[PDB]
Amino acid sequence: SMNYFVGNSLGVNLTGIEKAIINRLNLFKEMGRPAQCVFLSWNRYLYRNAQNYITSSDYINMYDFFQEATYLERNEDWLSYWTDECHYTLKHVSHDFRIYDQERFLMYAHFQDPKYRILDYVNHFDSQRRKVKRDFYDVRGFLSCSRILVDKQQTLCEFFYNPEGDTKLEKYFSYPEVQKIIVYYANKQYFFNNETELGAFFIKQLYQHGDLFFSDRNVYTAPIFNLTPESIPVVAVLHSTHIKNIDALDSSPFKNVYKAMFENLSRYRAIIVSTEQQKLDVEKRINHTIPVVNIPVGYSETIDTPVQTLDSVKLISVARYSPEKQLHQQIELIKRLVSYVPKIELHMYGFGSESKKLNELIQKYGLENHVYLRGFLSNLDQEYSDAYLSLITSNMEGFSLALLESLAHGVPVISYDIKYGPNELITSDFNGYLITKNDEDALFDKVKYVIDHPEVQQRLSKGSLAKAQQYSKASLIKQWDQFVRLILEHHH
Amino acid sequence: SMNYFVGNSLGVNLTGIEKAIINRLNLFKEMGRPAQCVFLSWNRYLYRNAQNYITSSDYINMYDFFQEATYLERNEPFDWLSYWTDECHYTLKHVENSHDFRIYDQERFLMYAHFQDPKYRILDYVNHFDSQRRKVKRDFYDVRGFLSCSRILVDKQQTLCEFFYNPEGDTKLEKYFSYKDGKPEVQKIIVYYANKQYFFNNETELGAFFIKQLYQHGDLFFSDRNVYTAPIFNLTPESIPVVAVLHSTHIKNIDALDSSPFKNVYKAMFENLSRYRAIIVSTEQQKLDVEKRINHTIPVVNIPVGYSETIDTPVQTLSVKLISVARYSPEKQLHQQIELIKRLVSYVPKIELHMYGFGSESKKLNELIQKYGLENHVYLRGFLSNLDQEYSDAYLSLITSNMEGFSLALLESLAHGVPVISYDIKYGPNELITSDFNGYLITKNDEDALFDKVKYVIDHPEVQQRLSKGSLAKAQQYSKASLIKQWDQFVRLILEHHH
Repeated sequence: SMNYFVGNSLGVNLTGIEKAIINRLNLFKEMGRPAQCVFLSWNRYLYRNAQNYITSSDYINMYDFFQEATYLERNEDWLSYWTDECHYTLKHVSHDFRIYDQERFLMYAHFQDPKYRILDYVNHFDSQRRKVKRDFYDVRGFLSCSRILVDKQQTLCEFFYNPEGDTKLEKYFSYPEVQKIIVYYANKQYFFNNETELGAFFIKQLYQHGDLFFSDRNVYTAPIFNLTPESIPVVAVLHSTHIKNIDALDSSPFKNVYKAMFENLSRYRAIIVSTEQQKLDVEKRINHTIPVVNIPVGYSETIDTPVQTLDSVKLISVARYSPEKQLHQQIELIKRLVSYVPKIELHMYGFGSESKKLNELIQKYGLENHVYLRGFLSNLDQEYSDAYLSLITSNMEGFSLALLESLAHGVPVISYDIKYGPNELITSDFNGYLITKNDEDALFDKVKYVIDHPEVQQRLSKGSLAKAQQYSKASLIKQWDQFVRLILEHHH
Repeated sequence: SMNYFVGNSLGVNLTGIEKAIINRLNLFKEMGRPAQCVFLSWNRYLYRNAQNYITSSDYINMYDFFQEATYLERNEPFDWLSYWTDECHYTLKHVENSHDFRIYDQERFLMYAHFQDPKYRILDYVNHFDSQRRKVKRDFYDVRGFLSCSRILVDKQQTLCEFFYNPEGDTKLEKYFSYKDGKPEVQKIIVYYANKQYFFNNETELGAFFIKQLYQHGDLFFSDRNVYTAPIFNLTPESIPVVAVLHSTHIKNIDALDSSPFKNVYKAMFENLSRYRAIIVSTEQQKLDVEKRINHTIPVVNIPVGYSETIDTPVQTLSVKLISVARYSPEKQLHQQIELIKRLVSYVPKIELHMYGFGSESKKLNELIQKYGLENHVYLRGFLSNLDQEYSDAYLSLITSNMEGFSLALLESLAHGVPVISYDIKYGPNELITSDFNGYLITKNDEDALFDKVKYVIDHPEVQQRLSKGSLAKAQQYSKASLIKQWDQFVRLILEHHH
């Protein structure tokens, strides 16, 4: 029996949902439940993005599936084919080419690498130089889709191929949205009006009695699941706040990405959220129509670096440089503290729009020896060892993997008491303090208190380690194990 | 070594060129030289049209060739209807007054199917529709059973591109179209051949590629549909020998031998004469004209386009029955034959004129017959495929045309012993008529001389008998065996010179 985690794709830079899905996959393998990520969009680069995270046997993409290119890995010279075997002439432009048959312009080629061992696309031209067809190659090397062009380079139809070149899907467009999909599957032909219907057909082919689906990218996956039979069990996963305005719990509309789910609640066996605090809110809002269960979206890995080698007082913030994170407040906090703590430092690890504003605010206060915008760091392990405490000054949060990591490194945290995440991970006077939202005077008081009393910081450090031990991998595994078993048990 | 007779296709009703190519194939087969008809146009009925006349191994069609369907015959019958209902679970709604079906998946309209036969055994096409009932694709089926071509539509069912498949469904050719003067015109052709891709701008270049794939040293090509085949051969190397075959007068204006432009259909051949090893024409008379016109730059040879079978049927069982075997078209001037009977009936009222053929002029000829009171004397017999019983009591054939070509019909009536009086017009009458031997040649449009000569033969049955015997003897010069000998000698000499 398989557990399927249904998102949409994998970007160059993984998103929160994409990381959550791969993480949940790893957890399931570890505990001995089979699991696979399920992807939907056509993405001829998907194998390239999966590479550093997940193996090809750990995912099924919908187009791969019908193109008979699932579980397929990279193929092992185009320029030697076009010259030595085909006798064409190539005039470089980029990593591009014009392919001529003697004097005749035939094709425009585009590669990725300067080794020109990975073909991207090839445009075809008629006798009047009209672009008639574009051939799109998969990073694994096979020809994946040819697009037929009309009028002012408008998409008329597209043909999708298996690696041997057989046509497996056809799409027909009017102005450009799909009006028709043809699929060659199981030795016959299937017809669909749109990609949502194609999605539901895919889900029905995947399912065998006993499997469980999770709906993770709900703006795409809920409409698909809404067209599949109720005998196919699926759980909805919310990775963010469920309503547009968190202060109108009862009346706020559901977020657009969650509408199709919440408007068909009876289709879902349960809803998963990351925090008890969110579970209680969602339960109330939906009048307990279906179960809601809190399962953390990550766990505390075992520590492999030195911990709490203190000496400079190092404050840290691990947060995207975004408005909601209200990072200027921490710069203000440092402006106040530095007169009491001359060797204080604040390191802020993240990225986003607020970079310029924040850096200029540092220049304005002369705090360039005290506050550092560190940018994004892949590995933060070395940064926590001398970290005295973490700061959260956000107006809104989600379950923080970063917070769990720093708590695992013994770094206590002072945070505003906003939904969702801090209440889950912080018990005041245990592993840190929760501060009234936007109360910057109380923030200053607690931060200064922990700095003034290193024995308080040490004790809050021991609480941090204990808080992290509560969210261990094994505790997380056991929550998922019992959830899946109980969901399936009730379905059948 | 193979001889290839390159025409375009075969219709349900064979044209003169198509007949000439099949006749030539049968002579080469009897002779023992390998021969094959070569066809160019995409025609998914071609196997059906060919079945009455040649075998599958007797021809190579260009599209069949690249579709890996050359020499393929008819598949076992397939009941698409049971496939669509029992296996696919579709709903089939018959269209009344048709062999058609609308095909549904529940409430969703998917497909419109057209069958050739009312037994629904020959699927012809299936149209596909999108969610807005737009017709986006047409699947065209070969009569042999396989899906031959899918046509992609745009806008108001205009042809954008076409994909051609082998019988297993692999794409072997692609064609892209742009419109001109309201019609689709090829702008690009892609061909999957020899594990490669080949690119062309038009059907002439594809044809030229196809000729090059067929040729091996020793082979010989005949260009029979020169409006298409000469532009093809002009794109092939002079190492490939080709003979141009003319099937009609070579110039627009027969009365300006030296200076008339060539007919449009022959223009590409005559403008590249050095490409061709020889020209074949049907009559000695045309040979002399063409030789003179091209200043003997390449050999010109006359070989008749068909042959005569000796007749076992009753012959000349002689009412005075005049006959005309002629399409009802203005060039034949059949109204003059009405005028002849109008004059003649006074002198023998037992006369009859039977006119075998069809065409636009039939109304006008009926009017004249009624006008002259000739309804019991002149008959428009329509088309008759077999004429053999009609020849047995025929006194005399008439030709009043202002232009002609070599006539297999006249050859057949001479084999049945029917003598002939004809205007002396090019081409054909001088080939098949020797004055006072099997008939008479009359100055063109001299109706009075026509009257006098016809009356003379009616008045002298012993002359009719003499001319009838000359007709038998004349026809026997065009025997199967004489034609074979001509073809054998020609091919021998052409190959020797080329090599």
